Amino acid sequence: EPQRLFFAIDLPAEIREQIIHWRAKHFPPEAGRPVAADNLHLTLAFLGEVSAEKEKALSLLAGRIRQPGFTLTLDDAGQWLRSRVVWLGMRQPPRGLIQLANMLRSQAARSGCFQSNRPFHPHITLLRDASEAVTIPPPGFNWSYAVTEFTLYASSFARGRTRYTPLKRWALTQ
Ligand SMILES: Nc1ncnc2c1ncn2[C@@H]1O[C@H](CO)[C@@H](OP(=O)(O)O)[C@H]1O
Repeated sequence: EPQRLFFAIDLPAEIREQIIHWRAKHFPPEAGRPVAADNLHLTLAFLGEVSAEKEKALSLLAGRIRQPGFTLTLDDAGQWLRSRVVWLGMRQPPRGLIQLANMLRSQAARSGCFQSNRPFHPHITLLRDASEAVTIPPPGFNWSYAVTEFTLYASSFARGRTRYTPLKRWALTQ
């Protein structure tokens, strides 16, 4: 059956907990719709609706990826008014993050995946449906962790929440 899929990098439990606390402190409920703590992630490549045959092809392509791990330090926060999101990010993302995304984006495009032809802006979405031009505080201190793997996720909606289901993970070769 066709599953809406995407590749993502996840955050350690402690940092996610620090983020939702920082968010609740600086952003009122009317600033946007809050992303659940377990849904905090950094999307590497969106694939759109993809079937089992093509999912299997894309997984194989992901398995041939050979790339060392890298460190993410979240020193940047902002707001995209047109896309209507409040985001967390990195001013100077490591080349590894850029390399990994580009490797995965070019693999989906050569498999026949829906294309946006938009630049890759590594970010972690905190608020959705943000309309008003609120004010963005700097992120918390020392939101920095080592990236050890990336995951292929399935997107679904179950009883009033958005749910991401992990399917497969690939480690980065250190
Ligand atoms: N049709 C589409 N085209 C481009 N990007 C899309 C999309 N549908 C969803 N997205 C985006 O891919 C991520 C899915 O976890 C989300 O990004 P973020 O979670 O905000 O980083 C969607 O906004």
